[PDB]
Amino acid sequence: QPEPDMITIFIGTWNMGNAPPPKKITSWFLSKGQGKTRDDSADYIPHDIYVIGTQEDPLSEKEWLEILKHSLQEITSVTFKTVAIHTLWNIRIVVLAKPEHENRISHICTDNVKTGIANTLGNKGAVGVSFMFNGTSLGFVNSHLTSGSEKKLRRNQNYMNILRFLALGDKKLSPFNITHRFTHLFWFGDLNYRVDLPTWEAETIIQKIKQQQYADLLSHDQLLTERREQKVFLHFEEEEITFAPTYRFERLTRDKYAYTKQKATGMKYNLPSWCDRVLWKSYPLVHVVCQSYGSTSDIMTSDHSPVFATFEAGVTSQFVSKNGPGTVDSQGQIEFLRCYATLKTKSQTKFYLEFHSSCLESFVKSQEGENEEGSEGELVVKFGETLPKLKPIISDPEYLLDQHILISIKSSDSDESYGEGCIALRLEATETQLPIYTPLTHHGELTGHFQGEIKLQTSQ
Ligand SMILES: Oc1ccc(CN2CCc3ccccc3C2)cc1
Ligand SMILES: Oc1ccc(CN2CCc3ccccc3C2)cc1
Ligand SMILES: Oc1ccc(CN2CCc3ccccc3C2)cc1
Repeated sequence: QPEPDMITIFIGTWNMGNAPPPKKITSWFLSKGQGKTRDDSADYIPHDIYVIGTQEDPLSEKEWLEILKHSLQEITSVTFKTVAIHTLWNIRIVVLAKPEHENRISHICTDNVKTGIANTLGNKGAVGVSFMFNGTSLGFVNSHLTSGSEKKLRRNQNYMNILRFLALGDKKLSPFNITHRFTHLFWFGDLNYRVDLPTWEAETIIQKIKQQQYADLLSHDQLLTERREQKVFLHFEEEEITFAPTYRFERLTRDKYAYTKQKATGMKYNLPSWCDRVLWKSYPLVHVVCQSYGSTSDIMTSDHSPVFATFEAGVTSQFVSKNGPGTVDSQGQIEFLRCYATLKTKSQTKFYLEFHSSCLESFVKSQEGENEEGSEGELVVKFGETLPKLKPIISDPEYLLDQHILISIKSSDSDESYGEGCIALRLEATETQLPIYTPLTHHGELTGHFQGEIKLQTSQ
């Protein structure tokens, strides 16, 4: 059996509204309903990996796993294997995979983050799973963020707490948060961002939904506007939304949105909103294509409709050579020329770089850069030609061109990262000086840039 170079991944997010599901939920896993839906001709073709995120989930783990497995069994005639299940309060993540992948999956990690403080600690937060699939690292986050139209800034703070504190992936990547640890990271959930229009416009909104005219509503979606203004989810992608708002429905139908203020809502309006979302972030120049993004129309036990998204995702093979793993391949090298960082810092410490990659035996520390004052105030940290020559473990171009180098710029005084980024080795040419670039972030916010030239030598 050849190792795959692509897999398909199903992502589901459903806020179940504390109610048991209906007897049939197969439409969710088939990507059928409204939006970008899956072709009927693919119904019997299993995805490689199913990742199910629930919020307000009233079921036990056993009860939900039996429903999920029996659903997929009916659709595909495949008995899926449980990779991981993790629950925080009523927030849950399940990862299922084809049985043929059991030996391809390793380094399974789970974690959760509880958001907020006192009053605001005890039901919101996130759960996550990571693992390796052959040579590819995969991360998955299911978050239930703070509710309420007037709490977008709290949701943004919940996001930053989750990506700072969720401990997934390779712990050796100590300067890096989850936004840099994975070849592919999927972040989904009841993110709770709302369509920010006046309360008086509720019936106008409903009209627009009935006309399938989502444009004037999406222009006020808080997640899209906060992303455009770089307030949250920096460097994540979302597929275009072409389905109706998934919240807040009257239960047992999808014919009615329940938006008006009630004691049960804390006297808050719930204008129709796209609360339930799937976003992703993949390393540069790795294949990732969204092939469905939509909501079901026939699952009506909750005041939310389930959301689905599916992806093609590039994967690589667990490379063995005569040499690496367990030695270098003197044939291979990575050289850096004319490199500098630009930092948005008022500090004047010296800085050095660390280079982290699973193509290295271990991470490499550079010498200190030369600080220069940027013409518009910034700090320019010059490395020129001084950066180390990296010695990959395998020099075969079929391996090396698929790799990535994580970069952290650290203070010499404190050894704290001021910025993290990633460079693809998927170059247009080898043995050729070529421009490289990454933005640098810390705690998920932009802190600067790294740029220069690279020179990659492979065995070919
Ligand atoms: O080649 C690229 C360059 C920039 C982006 C990031 N995008 C750009 C547009 C946009 C609009 C609204 C909210 C977020 C974003 C983020 C993606 C690909
Ligand atoms: O107020 C200023 C006046 C001159 C410079 C010029 N330097 C020179 C070298 C260099 C190397 C790498 C990146 C940038 C630069 C810019 C910068 C700021
Ligand atoms: O450590 C170095 C890194 C890059 C360069 C080459 N470039 C970088 C950009 C720039 C901008 C403005 C004036 C000059 C330059 C010189 C030189 C030294």
